[PDB]
Order: sequence, then structure tokens, then C-alpha cells
Amino acid sequence: SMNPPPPETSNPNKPKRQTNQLQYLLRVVLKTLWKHQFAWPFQQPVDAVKLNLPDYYKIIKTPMDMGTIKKRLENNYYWNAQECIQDFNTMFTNCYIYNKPGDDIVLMAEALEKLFLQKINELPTEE
Repeated sequence: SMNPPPPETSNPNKPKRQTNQLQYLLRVVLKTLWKHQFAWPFQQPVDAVKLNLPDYYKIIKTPMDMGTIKKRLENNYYWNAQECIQDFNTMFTNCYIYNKPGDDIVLMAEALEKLFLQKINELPTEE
């Protein structure tokens, strides 16, 4: 396949532990971005086979998408909020390094990233 196996979304050997920031990342950040009208290209891994993108996974070193992030948050996969914020940043970076700067998809990514960054600016303190 041109497509890699999707990222792992659950960790069978980690304790269940919430934090205020992880709660915020699921209930405010992911929830807001997921329902946005421009979410759909980002709700699942890029299907390079179906879209016929033979170079996508040659260019992108670290696949990431909001479907994966959502499942990770729901499964308490992350030990800390910074891991989750990292995944969001990776997802945006992938879009911006692969897609042509004039492409609709980049516009969609920018709208979502603006919202993401606004919410991160209101991230609760880790206490």
C-alpha cells in the first residue's frame, strides 16, 4: 500500500489519568475544531491510495490527523498535554509542507489553526 498503518491510538499499559489541560484539549480544543465546516480533510489519515498521492508519505515523515488525535484523547493515550499539542502542530505542518500555498486545503488548515491557536492561548494552567 502507499498508506502506512495508522498511528497507534491506545496504550494498554498506561494508567488512566486526566489533567485540566488534557480535559481542555478534548472538550474545548478538539471538540471545536472537529465540528468546524473545514474539519473534514483532517478527520482521518490522508488516504494516498484513494486520492492517488504517491509522494505524500514520501514527503511526510510523521502522519497525523484529528481522527487519530480524537481517539488518542478518548482513550487517554497521552501522558501529557504537550504530546497532544505536538500532534496538532504536526498535522498542520504536514498540510503546509505538502500542499501548494494557493490550495483550498491550505486555506482550510489556516482557519482551523487560527482557532487552535486562540484556544491554546487560553490553555488552563497545569495545576
